[PDB]
This record gives sequence, structure tokens and C-alpha cells, in this order.
Amino acid sequence: LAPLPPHVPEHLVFDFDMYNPSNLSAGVQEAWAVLQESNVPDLVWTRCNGGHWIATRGQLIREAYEDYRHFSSECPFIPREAGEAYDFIPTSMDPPEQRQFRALANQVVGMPVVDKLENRIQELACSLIESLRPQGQCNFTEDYAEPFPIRIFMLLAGLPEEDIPHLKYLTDQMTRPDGSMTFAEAKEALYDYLIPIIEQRRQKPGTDAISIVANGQVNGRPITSDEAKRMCGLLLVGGLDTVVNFLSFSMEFLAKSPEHRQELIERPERIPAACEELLRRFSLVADGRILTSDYEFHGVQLKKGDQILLPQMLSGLDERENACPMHVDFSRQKVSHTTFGHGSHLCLGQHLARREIIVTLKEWLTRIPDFSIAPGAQIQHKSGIVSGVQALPLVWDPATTKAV
Ligand code: HEM
Ligand SMILES: CN(C)c1cccc2c(S(=O)(=O)NCCCCCCCCNC(=O)[C@]34C[C@H]5C[C@H](C[C@H](C5)C3)C4)cccc12
Repeated sequence: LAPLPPHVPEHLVFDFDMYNPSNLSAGVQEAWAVLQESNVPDLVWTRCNGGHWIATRGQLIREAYEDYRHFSSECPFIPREAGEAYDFIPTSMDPPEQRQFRALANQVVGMPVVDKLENRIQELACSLIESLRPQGQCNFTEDYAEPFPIRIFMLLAGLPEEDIPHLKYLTDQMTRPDGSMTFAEAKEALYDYLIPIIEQRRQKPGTDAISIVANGQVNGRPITSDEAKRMCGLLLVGGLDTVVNFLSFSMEFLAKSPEHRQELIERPERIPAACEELLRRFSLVADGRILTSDYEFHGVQLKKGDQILLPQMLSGLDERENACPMHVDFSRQKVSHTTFGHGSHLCLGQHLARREIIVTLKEWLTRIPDFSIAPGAQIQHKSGIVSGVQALPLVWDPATTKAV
């Protein structure tokens, strides 16, 4: 618990630990939602993890993400040391500069690329699902959620599938720290893999995402090797943990809700809507900004340098945005959320993400419509910048499945 800064008033103090929420065992989303109980301010300060603000309501969260002038992405993560060392592009960049890098990044992961990827996504999901189907069980997170996104990224960046385990080892030690490496060290190791590949793609460019980024033009001039590297770092990890963990939260829910599974089994056309409502209910991201100058925000005095956590996850869980937010209703009429962010940094991979989600849900229910959490298994959730599921043991009667 860091010393309380003089400018922060005692009545706004709420010591929430974003890395180890008090009631995590009851569900990570449930753990964060405590920040939304009637007796909690819209904006509080926690002395945990170095000390920082936390917008607790969709309104303030959306507003801060819109006001990039006061809320910079220069240092987007908590703790401060992680945010300061983080230099990915364009996530650690504020507009107007960020504008064109985002446009270049969009060429390789935006809507265009998606349609061309469908067949590979479709094929990968089925292939993975078919290998499990006859087994009658699996650790969904390990056997499907983990290898799905990386494989998609490899095809996207035109990298050898042989490097998957190595790349997975690199990203894993960065996003799932065990305490052996500082964030910076993990980043360098990851970069050490990318540096040479970019050098090669710059001299002899192909049609892969990496060749496009590395030879792109930004703000009236050629992108530097260093910048290309900083963009590829993000294009790599951006679609990993978020997709892996979200898919897990989804499957855990469906495994525990036979009623909801049947709904989608009988009404397959409702899967797209089910995906949006799940994206809201099981939102899992939470990064933030740093004050560029002293600023009064909704009656609260913020000082230059203050870090503010703007939980993407919380907007959609806000009762004020969605009636009885914790209830999953595939028939919800105005599903509002900021699961993919908000403002100038709104997720460029959102369309790819939705396809990965929808294809997974469609292809899985088609082959394994009836499954459950392994009896006696207590699902453990993890909290952080990208909350998730430690493991998802699943079981099912192979006789109720079918190869397609
Ligand atoms: C269910 C999965 C996903 C979620 C919840 C998610 C979440 C987010 C969030 C909340 C942001 C904005 C962060 C900020 O404002 O600082 C963001 C940005 C980004 N995401 Fe995703 N995302 C997902 C998947 C993907 C995938 C599939 C990729 C693509 C390879 C990806 C790449 C990006 C990129 C490039 C940005 C940076 C955009 C900018 O800074 O201009 N995302 N994502
Ligand atoms: C004692 N002190 C002071 C401390 C010191 C050191 C470590 C500590 C840890 S810690 O061990 O948990 N380390 C925290 C840093 C983990 C950063 C994860 C990087 C994610 C990369 N992905 C993104 O780019 C993205 C960017 C964007 C948002 C989001 C999803 C996508 C899109 C990918 C993230 C916790 C608490 C305190 C610690």
C-alpha cells in the first residue's frame, strides 16, 4: 500500500488490487464489480500497486478514453515501471501521431484481411475440435484456446509453424510473468526474435503482415526498423491472451449453462448475438492512461503524472449501462460495452476476434453440443491487465458428438 498522495482526498480511497481482487474465487468479473456497489464513488484511488485512480463507471471510462489530451497512452499500464517500459505501437502512442501507425496496422488486421482468413480460421477450429471430440474430455484452455490464436497469427504474419512453440514461450514469459523476468527483459527477448525477421522482410519483402508493416509509409516517410518492430510486437500479443482468455470464460459459462447451450444449438443464427452479449458479460481487459497535466475530472483533482485505470471490463458490467448486468441474456436488446476499448485506440483486431469467437462457438456446438466442467473441478480465475482462466477441464460423452 503506497503512501497516499497529499492531493488525493481520503474519502475516495478504495484499496482495490487489480492483480489479486479480494473475491477472485467468486469470479473475476464479480471481483471487479464490487467497485460498482452503490456506496462506491465513480472515481476512486487505490494505494495498491503503486497507487492510481480507477474510473468505476462506463460514463467516466468512455470519457477518459476519448480525452487523449489529458489521458495519455504514454504509460498505459500499472505498475508504472511496466507502463513506462512498454513501447508497443500504437498502444503507447497518442494521436495525432498514432493516427497513421493505426492506419498501417489496420491494413494487416482490419476487416479486409478477415474475409480472406475465414477458410483458414474455419479449418483450424474444426481440425482442433475434431482431434478432441472422440476423447470425451480436454483442458479447453490448453487444448484449444491457446493454440488457436497463435496459429492464426503465424499465417497472418507468414511465419513458420515450426516457430510456434518458441514464440509461445516468448510471449508467455512476458504476459504471464512468474517473477523471474522484469517486463523489460521479457520484451527484449521477444524483440530479439523479431529484429532479424524484420531486417530480412525489409530487404526481401513478401506479402505477409510483417513485410507490409516493415516497409510501410507513416506520417509522410518510411517507417523505421525500430518502429516496425514495436508494431509487430503488438500485432503478435494483441490477439493471444485476450482471445485465449475470452474463449475460456465463454466456454466455462456454456459448460455451466445447458439451457444456454441448447438455445444456440436450436437457434444457430443467434450465435452472433450471443457472442456480443458474452463479450459484454465476460469482458476481461483493463489498461489505462497517465495524466498529461493537472486536471479536474468530475469533481476530482488529478495531478500530472497520476496513473488512471480505465477498466474496459467495467463499462458493460455497469448497471447504469445494462439492466442486471451480471445476467447473461442472448436476447438483450441494447448490449452496450467497451470490451474492445473506446476512443482512438479502439481494437483494430475486433473483427478478427469476433470471427474467431463465432467460428469457435459454431464449430464446437456442432460437434460437441453437450459438455460440462469436469466433476469436482473448481475453476480458478486470474486478474490483471487481461484477466482470464487458469484451466478449463471439460468432459462429455463421445456418443453425443458427431464428426462433421
Ligand atoms: C476478444 C479479444 C480482444 C479484446 C478484448 C481486445 C482488446 C483491446 C483493447 C481494449 C484495446 C485498446 C487498448 C487501449 O486503449 O489502450 C485493443 C487494441 C488493439 N488490439 Fe485488441 N482485443 C482483442 C483482440 C485482438 C486481436 C485478435 C488483435 C489482432 C491481431 C488485436 C490487436 C489490437 C491492436 C493492433 C490494437 C491497438 C490499436 C491502437 O492502439 O491504435 N486485438 N484491443
Ligand atoms: C511490486 N511491483 C511494483 C511490481 C513490479 C513488477 C511486476 C509487478 C506485477 S506483474 O508481474 O503482474 N507485471 C505487470 C506487467 C504485466 C504486463 C502485461 C503486458 C501485456 C502485453 N499486452 C499488451 O500489449 C496489450 C495492449 C492492449 C491492451 C491489453 C490487451 C491487448 C491490447 C494487448 C494489453 C504486478 C504488480 C506489481 C508489480
